[PDB]
Amino acid sequence: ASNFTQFVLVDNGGTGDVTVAPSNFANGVAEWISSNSRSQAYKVTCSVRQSSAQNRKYSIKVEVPKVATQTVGGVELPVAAWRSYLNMELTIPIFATNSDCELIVKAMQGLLKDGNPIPSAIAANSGIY
Amino acid sequence: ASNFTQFVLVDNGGTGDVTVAPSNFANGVAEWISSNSRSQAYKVTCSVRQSSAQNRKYSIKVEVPKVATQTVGGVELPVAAWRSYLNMELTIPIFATNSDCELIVKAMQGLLKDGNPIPSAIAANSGIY
Amino acid sequence: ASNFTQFVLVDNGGTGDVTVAPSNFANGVAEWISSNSRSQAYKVTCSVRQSSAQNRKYSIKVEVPKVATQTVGGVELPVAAWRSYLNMELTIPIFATNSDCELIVKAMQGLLKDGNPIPSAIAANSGIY
Amino acid sequence: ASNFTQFVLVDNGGTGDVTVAPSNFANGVAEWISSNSRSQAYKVTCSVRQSSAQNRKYSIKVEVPKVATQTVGGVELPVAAWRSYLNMELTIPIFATNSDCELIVKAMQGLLKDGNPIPSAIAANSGIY
Amino acid sequence: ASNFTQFVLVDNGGTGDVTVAPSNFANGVAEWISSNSRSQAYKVTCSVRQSSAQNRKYSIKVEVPKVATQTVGGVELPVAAWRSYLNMELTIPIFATNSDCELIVKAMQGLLKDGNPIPSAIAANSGIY
Amino acid sequence: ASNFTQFVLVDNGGTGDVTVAPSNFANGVAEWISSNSRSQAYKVTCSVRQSSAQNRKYSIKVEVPKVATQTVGGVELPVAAWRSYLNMELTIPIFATNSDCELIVKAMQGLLKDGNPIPSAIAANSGIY
RNA sequence: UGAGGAUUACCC
RNA sequence: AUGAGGAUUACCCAUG
RNA sequence: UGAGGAUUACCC
RNA sequence: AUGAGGAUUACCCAUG
Repeated sequence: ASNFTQFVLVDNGGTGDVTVAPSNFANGVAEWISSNSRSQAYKVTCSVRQSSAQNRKYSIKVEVPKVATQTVGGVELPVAAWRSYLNMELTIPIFATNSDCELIVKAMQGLLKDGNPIPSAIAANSGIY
Repeated sequence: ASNFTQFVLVDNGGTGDVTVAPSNFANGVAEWISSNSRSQAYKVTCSVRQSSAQNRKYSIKVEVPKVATQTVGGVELPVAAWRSYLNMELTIPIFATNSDCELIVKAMQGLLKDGNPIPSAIAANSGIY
Repeated sequence: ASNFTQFVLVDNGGTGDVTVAPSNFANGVAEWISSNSRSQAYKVTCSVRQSSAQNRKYSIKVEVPKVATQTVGGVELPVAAWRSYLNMELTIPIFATNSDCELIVKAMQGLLKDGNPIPSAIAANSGIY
Repeated sequence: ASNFTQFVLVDNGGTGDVTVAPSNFANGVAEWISSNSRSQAYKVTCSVRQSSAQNRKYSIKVEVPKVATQTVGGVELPVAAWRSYLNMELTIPIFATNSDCELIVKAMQGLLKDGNPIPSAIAANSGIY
Repeated sequence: ASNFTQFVLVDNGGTGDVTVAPSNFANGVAEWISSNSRSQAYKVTCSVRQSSAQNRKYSIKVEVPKVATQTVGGVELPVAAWRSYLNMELTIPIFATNSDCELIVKAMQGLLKDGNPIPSAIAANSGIY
Repeated sequence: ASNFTQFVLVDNGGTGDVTVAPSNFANGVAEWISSNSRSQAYKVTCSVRQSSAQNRKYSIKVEVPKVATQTVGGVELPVAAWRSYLNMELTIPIFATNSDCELIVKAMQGLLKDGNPIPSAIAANSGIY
């Protein structure tokens, strides 16, 4: 094992899939970046800490760039026009079983599944109504 | 459209699925809960707001019950030993088109996809190694 | 669904029934008013809040007007001679099941049923004795 | 008349009905309790007073036990996890005739009638949406 | 029941119609935004308040963008070249019945009906002459 | 050619229609008043001005009276029991072509079209819910 | 500028 | 939070 | 209140 | 620790 492996972050059906690979584990923050210049790369970071005596907390962050080429000083540089940031924090009691943990993972997958309320609102630039 | 509808939060293949239904809309914050007491319910809330001049931001919260050894309908204390909390914040620059927003949703689904590093660490009560 | 619907507040057997319709949900306070000028309308408001970590509290208010026409400045205005106010607050533990909640609703219905002590005292302008 | 009599608080169709009977009259505050320990009893109290020069006011309180997972006759702590509290205040201007007062009672019954918004939100552990 | 829904702001036959969907109802201010980049979106907000003892006051706001692409340093972004701002306040005494309100609404639709002096001055970059 | 003419403010079929005729165009403020007693008349005013270097700004005002008879000392006079006041400001940058202005006009007519959220809240003495 | 008020081209 | 505290009723009071 | 301004629920 | 607090995103704020 080693769950520190690369995965496809944006599955565009085999063509133009954005895959992210392990790139740093310094300070206990696991990082994954796409194969781009660091200025245009996608980024995922994960870290877990025993926040309380009875909790463990996972901090996950994803950065999705909008790439561009910018003329700075008459010279062109690979750049990100902007970035979208996902910041998630999951707090799990120490009493949670592995099957209890699997229930949390399934709830997060269902939440974001296509056609469900939230992924729909997001993709359409609206709120829930 | 009208996205404020009931959906399957935990998919257990049609039998024993957890469905979550609209339960509150006070202040534009959409809420969905499962058919349980509130101490044992699966809960989801969502809201969008323009956080600043350049960004809009979604606040999505999920509460998941510890199910192993649970007494249905019972009084289970302390509350913290029996619940997991997910808190997601998605910041999106005002320039993101619907297409841009569709890619952000894909990035979120890929991150949580089965077999990928993050949902595997979580499901196995682990960190990255 | 959407439980935010109109209902008959005063059932006068089909003729002169006072029905109340959804009219505002600003600030998370659901409101219903009868089809009258705002000065003569019946009003119902409901709001729920997690008052404690372990309670939820519902605040319900009903205003029953005694309508009149008042000559003010030589001109006649639709007005309410007076108003009767019902203020109710229900505190429910988070541990209460849906069936536990149904028991509370049945107790409130039985309390006010015709012929029972309390609705009798009220309608006769007396106390319990 | 003489309205201080026993009545059915929870109607379960003749079988398993909860009847509440007079239990105290200290200070003109009528009390009715079910046949249980006081920690598990259904309790109702009522009193009228002229709150001010223009109004009379009824204070009606109801305590309902959490029944799911209850141990009959047992010591259940904390007390707050096992009980719901209803507190109603009805303010009525001194000009209200018996007829006016009969309409106020109808407004109260309509509000709590089955299928109407409020008792449906309560029974389903919900707010308005 | 709900009136906080999607609606056609600009009716361009049945194609090129501008639809504005619910986005946020924080602090009694309902907001509606059109789809795609928030930067190029149409925006509508609305709120009511009891301005004084006898008046209720509505505040409606509409923003019509002039869609354009901004190019700076080779990096292009979707922007609104400029925006028009409509601001309206409608004061209504509490004595107005539903019939009075319907008439106020007809007066507003009449003012802006095609061919009438006001909508004709505006559509032509003109004043009254 | 002239747009300072008579027009139907309230279209009530073809009978009971409220027509407002030109009355005064002093100081760049065009005024229109309905017939009969000025005390019970509908009033519409309009003016444009270059609010800033890039903007032109329209100020429109409408008054809908509640017709009534005032009786004081036996002397009765035709009055408006009260009035509703509509006030709108429309800011338009000088870069707007005639086509841009026509779209602004369509957005205004769309907002108030029958059945849409806003004209429906108003005609019903309501807010957004 | 103001989801500031109004006896509504007034006032804060 | 509490009040058989008040109201002109989504406001105010007192106590803690 | 304002035929006060605005980068528009801000400001005067 | 908490925030439908903010960000230029493993940083900052406020409260407790």
